[PDB]
Amino acid sequence: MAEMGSKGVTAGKIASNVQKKLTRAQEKVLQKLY
Repeated sequence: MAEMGSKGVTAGKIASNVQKKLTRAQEKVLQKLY
């Protein structure tokens, strides 16, 4: 554990955000195959 001030609350938002882009990639590749 630690302080996790504006570091975890901020950088944590980017992680979740980029995650969406990865999930979108998965659904998009299906367009190439299927």
